[PDB]
Amino acid sequence: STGSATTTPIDSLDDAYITPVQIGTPAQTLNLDFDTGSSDLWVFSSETTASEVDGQTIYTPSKSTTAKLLSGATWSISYGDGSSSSGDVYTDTVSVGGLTVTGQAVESAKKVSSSFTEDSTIDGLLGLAFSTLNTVSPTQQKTFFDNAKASLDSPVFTADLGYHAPGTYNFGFIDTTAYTGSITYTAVSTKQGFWEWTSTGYAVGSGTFKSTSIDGIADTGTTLLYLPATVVSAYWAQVSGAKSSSSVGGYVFPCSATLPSFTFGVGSARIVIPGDYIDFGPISTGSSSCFGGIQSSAGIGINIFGDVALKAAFVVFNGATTPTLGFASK
Repeated sequence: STGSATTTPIDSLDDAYITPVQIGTPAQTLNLDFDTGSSDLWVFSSETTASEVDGQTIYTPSKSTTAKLLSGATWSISYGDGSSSSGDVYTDTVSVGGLTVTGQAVESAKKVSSSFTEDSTIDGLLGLAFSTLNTVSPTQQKTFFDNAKASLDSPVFTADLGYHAPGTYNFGFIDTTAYTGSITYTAVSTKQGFWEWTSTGYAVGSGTFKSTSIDGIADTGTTLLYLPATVVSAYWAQVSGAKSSSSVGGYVFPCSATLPSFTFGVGSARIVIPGDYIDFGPISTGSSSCFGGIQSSAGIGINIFGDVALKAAFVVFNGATTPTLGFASK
Protein backbone atom coordinates (compact mmCIF):
# COMPACT_ATOMS: atom_id res chain seq x y z
CA SER A 1 0.00 0.00 0.00
CA THR A 2 0.89 3.69 -0.22
CA GLY A 3 -0.52 7.04 0.89
CA SER A 4 -0.04 10.59 -0.33
CA ALA A 5 -1.32 13.73 1.40
CA THR A 6 -0.83 17.43 0.82
CA THR A 7 0.58 19.47 3.72
CA THR A 8 -0.25 23.18 3.90
CA PRO A 9 1.41 26.03 5.85
CA ILE A 10 -0.81 27.37 8.63
CA ASP A 11 0.15 31.01 7.99
CA SER A 12 2.20 33.31 5.75
CA LEU A 13 5.42 32.52 7.65
CA ASP A 14 5.30 28.70 7.41
CA ASP A 15 5.15 28.54 11.21
CA ALA A 16 3.88 24.95 10.89
CA TYR A 17 2.20 22.68 8.35
CA ILE A 18 -1.15 20.86 8.61
CA THR A 19 -2.15 17.65 6.85
CA PRO A 20 -5.73 16.31 6.75
CA VAL A 21 -6.24 13.00 8.55
CA GLN A 22 -9.38 10.84 8.58
CA ILE A 23 -10.26 9.33 11.98
CA GLY A 24 -13.15 7.01 12.75
CA THR A 25 -16.26 5.70 11.00
CA PRO A 26 -17.78 7.71 9.41
CA ALA A 27 -14.59 9.68 8.88
CA GLN A 28 -13.90 12.76 10.99
CA THR A 29 -11.27 14.84 9.20
CA LEU A 30 -8.85 16.73 11.45
CA ASN A 31 -5.87 18.83 10.34
CA LEU A 32 -2.82 17.50 12.17
CA ASP A 33 0.75 18.72 12.54
CA PHE A 34 2.95 15.84 11.31
CA ASP A 35 5.90 15.82 13.71
CA THR A 36 9.00 13.71 13.08
CA GLY A 37 10.26 14.89 16.49
CA SER A 38 7.59 13.16 18.60
CA SER A 39 5.66 9.90 18.70
CA ASP A 40 2.10 10.59 19.89
CA LEU A 41 -0.96 10.98 17.67
CA TRP A 42 -3.17 13.24 19.78
CA VAL A 43 -6.26 15.29 18.95
CA PHE A 44 -8.56 17.96 20.26
CA SER A 45 -11.72 16.08 21.18
CA SER A 46 -15.16 16.13 22.76
CA GLU A 47 -13.26 15.44 26.01
CA THR A 48 -11.07 18.56 25.83
CA THR A 49 -11.83 21.12 28.55
CA ALA A 50 -14.25 23.48 26.82
CA SER A 51 -12.41 26.68 27.78
CA GLU A 52 -9.28 25.27 26.09
CA VAL A 53 -10.95 24.80 22.68
CA ASP A 54 -11.03 27.91 20.46
CA GLY A 55 -11.86 27.10 16.84
CA GLN A 56 -10.24 23.67 16.43
CA THR A 57 -12.06 20.75 14.90
CA ILE A 58 -12.63 18.02 17.49
CA TYR A 59 -12.70 14.24 17.35
CA THR A 60 -15.83 12.82 19.01
CA PRO A 61 -15.22 9.10 19.68
CA SER A 62 -18.86 8.48 20.62
CA LYS A 63 -19.80 9.25 16.99
CA SER A 64 -17.34 6.68 15.57
CA THR A 65 -18.60 3.11 15.27
CA THR A 66 -15.00 1.85 15.20
CA ALA A 67 -13.72 3.74 18.27
CA LYS A 68 -12.89 1.72 21.37
CA LEU A 69 -11.64 3.05 24.69
CA LEU A 70 -8.16 1.72 25.44
CA SER A 71 -9.06 0.97 29.03
CA GLY A 72 -6.75 2.44 31.65
CA ALA A 73 -4.45 4.15 29.16
CA THR A 74 -3.39 7.76 29.67
CA TRP A 75 -0.88 10.06 28.01
CA SER A 76 0.93 13.28 28.84
CA ILE A 77 3.49 15.09 26.72
CA SER A 78 5.64 18.22 26.93
CA TYR A 79 7.33 19.72 23.88
CA GLY A 80 10.54 21.67 23.45
CA ASP A 81 8.63 24.95 23.20
CA GLY A 82 7.13 24.47 26.66
CA SER A 83 3.68 23.48 25.41
CA SER A 84 1.91 20.37 26.66
CA SER A 85 -1.21 18.22 26.49
CA SER A 86 -2.65 15.12 28.15
CA GLY A 87 -5.67 12.84 28.19
CA ASP A 88 -6.94 9.29 27.61
CA VAL A 89 -6.76 6.93 24.63
CA TYR A 90 -9.02 5.32 22.04
CA THR A 91 -8.17 2.97 19.21
CA ASP A 92 -9.79 3.76 15.88
CA THR A 93 -9.28 3.64 12.13
CA VAL A 94 -6.94 6.36 10.86
CA SER A 95 -6.26 7.15 7.20
CA VAL A 96 -3.71 9.52 5.67
CA GLY A 97 -3.84 10.21 1.95
CA GLY A 98 -5.54 6.89 1.20
CA LEU A 99 -3.39 4.75 3.54
CA THR A 100 -5.46 3.16 6.33
CA VAL A 101 -4.37 1.78 9.72
CA THR A 102 -6.93 -0.03 11.86
CA GLY A 103 -6.48 -0.08 15.61
CA GLN A 104 -4.36 3.09 15.72
CA ALA A 105 -3.99 4.67 19.15
CA VAL A 106 -5.75 8.07 18.99
CA GLU A 107 -4.84 10.06 22.09
CA SER A 108 -7.79 12.22 23.12
CA ALA A 109 -6.85 15.46 24.84
CA LYS A 110 -8.51 16.31 28.12
CA LYS A 111 -6.13 19.26 28.64
CA VAL A 112 -4.00 21.36 26.30
CA SER A 113 -1.71 24.26 27.10
CA SER A 114 -2.39 27.83 26.03
CA SER A 115 -0.34 27.78 22.83
CA PHE A 116 -2.43 24.93 21.45
CA THR A 117 -5.70 26.65 22.37
CA GLU A 118 -4.47 29.88 20.77
CA ASP A 119 -3.71 28.16 17.43
CA SER A 120 -7.09 27.45 15.84
CA THR A 121 -5.53 25.87 12.74
CA ILE A 122 -3.91 22.81 14.40
CA ASP A 123 -6.33 20.09 15.54
CA GLY A 124 -3.60 17.88 17.02
CA LEU A 125 -0.28 16.22 16.24
CA LEU A 126 0.68 13.04 14.37
CA GLY A 127 4.05 11.82 15.64
CA LEU A 128 6.53 10.22 13.23
CA ALA A 129 9.60 9.75 15.46
CA PHE A 130 10.32 6.29 16.88
CA SER A 131 7.65 4.57 18.96
CA THR A 132 10.02 4.33 21.93
CA LEU A 133 9.14 8.00 22.64
CA ASN A 134 5.38 7.41 22.77
CA THR A 135 3.99 8.58 26.11
CA VAL A 136 0.97 6.26 26.55
CA SER A 137 0.97 4.50 29.91
CA PRO A 138 0.93 1.74 31.07
CA THR A 139 1.15 0.21 27.56
CA GLN A 140 3.21 2.22 25.10
CA GLN A 141 1.62 2.61 21.68
CA LYS A 142 2.96 2.60 18.12
CA THR A 143 3.05 5.51 15.69
CA PHE A 144 0.94 5.58 12.54
CA PHE A 145 4.06 4.84 10.46
CA ASP A 146 5.12 1.95 12.71
CA ASN A 147 1.64 0.41 12.40
CA ALA A 148 1.53 0.91 8.61
CA LYS A 149 5.11 -0.07 7.81
CA ALA A 150 4.66 -3.78 7.13
CA SER A 151 1.83 -3.06 4.67
CA LEU A 152 3.73 -0.38 2.74
CA ASP A 153 5.30 -1.11 -0.63
CA SER A 154 8.58 0.16 0.85
CA PRO A 155 9.13 0.96 4.58
CA VAL A 156 9.59 4.70 4.08
CA PHE A 157 7.88 8.04 4.27
CA THR A 158 8.96 11.28 2.66
CA ALA A 159 8.61 14.95 3.62
CA ASP A 160 8.47 17.54 0.83
CA LEU A 161 7.63 20.79 2.61
CA GLY A 162 6.97 23.94 0.59
CA TYR A 163 8.33 27.45 1.05
CA HIS A 164 5.22 29.63 1.36
CA ALA A 165 3.35 26.89 -0.52
CA PRO A 166 1.79 23.45 0.00
CA GLY A 167 3.90 20.30 -0.10
CA THR A 168 3.49 16.55 0.31
CA TYR A 169 3.90 13.68 2.76
CA ASN A 170 4.15 10.32 1.00
CA PHE A 171 4.05 6.90 2.65
CA GLY A 172 5.46 3.74 1.13
CA PHE A 173 7.13 5.09 -2.00
CA ILE A 174 9.67 7.62 -3.27
CA ASP A 175 8.32 10.00 -5.95
CA THR A 176 11.29 10.27 -8.32
CA THR A 177 9.65 13.32 -9.98
CA ALA A 178 9.72 15.31 -6.73
CA TYR A 179 13.47 16.00 -6.53
CA THR A 180 16.48 16.85 -8.70
CA GLY A 181 19.72 14.94 -8.87
CA SER A 182 20.19 11.97 -6.57
CA ILE A 183 19.24 11.23 -2.96
CA THR A 184 22.16 11.12 -0.52
CA TYR A 185 21.55 8.77 2.40
CA THR A 186 23.17 9.21 5.79
CA ALA A 187 23.27 7.21 9.01
CA VAL A 188 20.70 7.56 11.80
CA SER A 189 20.96 6.92 15.53
CA THR A 190 17.68 5.90 17.14
CA LYS A 191 19.17 5.89 20.67
CA GLN A 192 17.23 9.02 21.70
CA GLY A 193 14.09 8.08 19.74
CA PHE A 194 14.69 10.71 17.04
CA TRP A 195 15.72 10.76 13.39
CA GLU A 196 19.18 11.79 14.56
CA TRP A 197 21.99 12.20 12.04
CA THR A 198 25.28 14.05 11.54
CA SER A 199 25.66 16.85 9.02
CA THR A 200 29.12 17.18 7.48
CA GLY A 201 29.34 20.98 7.72
CA TYR A 202 28.03 24.31 6.53
CA ALA A 203 28.58 27.40 4.42
CA VAL A 204 27.22 30.95 4.73
CA GLY A 205 26.20 32.59 1.46
CA SER A 206 28.91 32.25 -1.18
CA GLY A 207 31.51 31.48 1.48
CA THR A 208 33.72 28.43 1.65
CA PHE A 209 32.33 25.24 3.12
CA LYS A 210 33.42 24.42 6.68
CA SER A 211 33.81 20.68 7.25
CA THR A 212 32.59 19.91 10.76
CA SER A 213 30.31 17.26 12.22
CA ILE A 214 26.96 18.61 13.48
CA ASP A 215 24.75 16.01 15.16
CA GLY A 216 21.07 16.91 15.07
CA ILE A 217 17.52 15.73 14.47
CA ALA A 218 15.29 15.97 11.40
CA ASP A 219 12.20 17.51 13.02
CA THR A 220 9.21 18.56 10.90
CA GLY A 221 7.44 19.76 14.06
CA THR A 222 10.00 22.50 14.79
CA THR A 223 9.73 25.69 12.72
CA LEU A 224 13.33 26.92 12.75
CA LEU A 225 16.89 25.67 12.30
CA TYR A 226 18.71 25.43 15.65
CA LEU A 227 22.50 25.01 15.44
CA PRO A 228 25.57 25.55 17.63
CA ALA A 229 26.22 29.12 18.71
CA THR A 230 29.47 29.27 16.69
CA VAL A 231 27.67 28.40 13.43
CA VAL A 232 24.78 30.77 14.11
CA SER A 233 27.13 33.67 14.94
CA ALA A 234 29.03 33.09 11.70
CA TYR A 235 25.75 33.29 9.77
CA TRP A 236 24.36 36.46 11.37
CA ALA A 237 27.74 38.24 11.23
CA GLN A 238 27.07 38.45 7.48
CA VAL A 239 23.88 40.50 8.02
CA SER A 240 24.39 44.20 8.76
CA GLY A 241 22.69 45.14 12.01
CA ALA A 242 21.81 41.60 13.10
CA LYS A 243 22.12 40.91 16.81
CA SER A 244 21.11 38.41 19.46
CA SER A 245 18.36 39.91 21.61
CA SER A 246 17.75 38.40 25.05
CA SER A 247 14.49 40.36 25.31
CA VAL A 248 13.12 39.00 22.03
CA GLY A 249 14.62 35.54 22.53
CA GLY A 250 17.07 35.11 19.68
CA TYR A 251 18.72 36.72 16.69
CA VAL A 252 16.88 39.61 15.06
CA PHE A 253 17.87 41.54 11.97
CA PRO A 254 16.73 44.66 10.11
CA CYS A 255 13.65 43.89 8.05
CA SER A 256 15.34 45.88 5.23
CA ALA A 257 18.08 43.24 4.89
CA THR A 258 18.60 40.77 2.08
CA LEU A 259 19.61 37.56 3.84
CA PRO A 260 22.40 35.24 2.62
CA SER A 261 21.74 31.59 1.94
CA PHE A 262 22.85 28.83 4.33
CA THR A 263 24.24 25.50 3.11
CA PHE A 264 24.39 22.28 5.14
CA GLY A 265 26.24 19.10 4.26
CA VAL A 266 24.76 15.64 3.85
CA GLY A 267 27.74 13.40 3.27
CA SER A 268 29.49 14.86 0.25
CA ALA A 269 26.26 16.51 -0.94
CA ARG A 270 25.00 19.99 -0.12
CA ILE A 271 21.53 21.41 0.59
CA VAL A 272 21.15 25.16 0.06
CA ILE A 273 18.61 27.10 2.13
CA PRO A 274 17.83 30.36 0.27
CA GLY A 275 18.08 33.53 2.32
CA ASP A 276 14.36 34.24 2.05
CA TYR A 277 13.60 31.00 3.91
CA ILE A 278 15.40 32.48 6.95
CA ASP A 279 13.11 35.54 7.28
CA PHE A 280 10.38 35.12 9.91
CA GLY A 281 9.09 38.65 9.69
CA PRO A 282 8.55 41.43 12.20
CA ILE A 283 9.02 40.54 15.86
CA SER A 284 5.74 42.37 16.58
CA THR A 285 3.20 43.81 14.18
CA GLY A 286 4.66 46.78 12.32
CA SER A 287 8.17 46.48 13.74
CA SER A 288 11.20 46.95 11.50
CA SER A 289 13.07 44.31 13.53
CA CYS A 290 12.64 40.87 11.99
CA PHE A 291 13.08 37.45 13.58
CA GLY A 292 15.74 35.09 12.24
CA GLY A 293 15.09 31.56 11.07
CA ILE A 294 18.50 30.26 12.19
CA GLN A 295 18.88 30.33 15.99
CA SER A 296 21.25 28.93 18.58
CA SER A 297 20.62 25.47 20.04
CA ALA A 298 22.65 26.36 23.14
CA GLY A 299 20.52 25.41 26.12
CA ILE A 300 18.25 23.11 24.10
CA GLY A 301 20.74 20.23 24.36
CA ILE A 302 20.34 19.09 20.74
CA ASN A 303 20.65 20.65 17.30
CA ILE A 304 17.39 20.70 15.36
CA PHE A 305 17.02 20.59 11.57
CA GLY A 306 13.51 22.03 11.60
CA ASP A 307 11.28 23.19 8.77
CA VAL A 308 13.65 25.99 7.65
CA ALA A 309 16.19 23.32 6.72
CA LEU A 310 13.88 20.49 5.69
CA LYS A 311 11.77 22.59 3.30
CA ALA A 312 14.90 23.17 1.18
CA ALA A 313 15.09 19.40 0.50
CA PHE A 314 13.19 16.27 -0.43
CA VAL A 315 13.65 14.17 2.72
CA VAL A 316 13.40 10.37 2.96
CA PHE A 317 12.69 8.85 6.36
CA ASN A 318 13.82 5.26 5.70
CA GLY A 319 12.32 2.89 8.26
CA ALA A 320 14.17 -0.20 7.07
CA THR A 321 15.59 -2.56 9.70
CA THR A 322 18.50 -0.14 10.02
CA PRO A 323 16.87 3.29 9.55
CA THR A 324 18.58 6.00 7.52
CA LEU A 325 17.76 9.48 6.22
CA GLY A 326 17.95 10.65 2.62
CA PHE A 327 18.23 14.21 1.34
CA ALA A 328 17.88 15.50 -2.22
CA SER A 329 17.73 18.98 -3.68
CA LYS A 330 14.47 19.91 -5.40
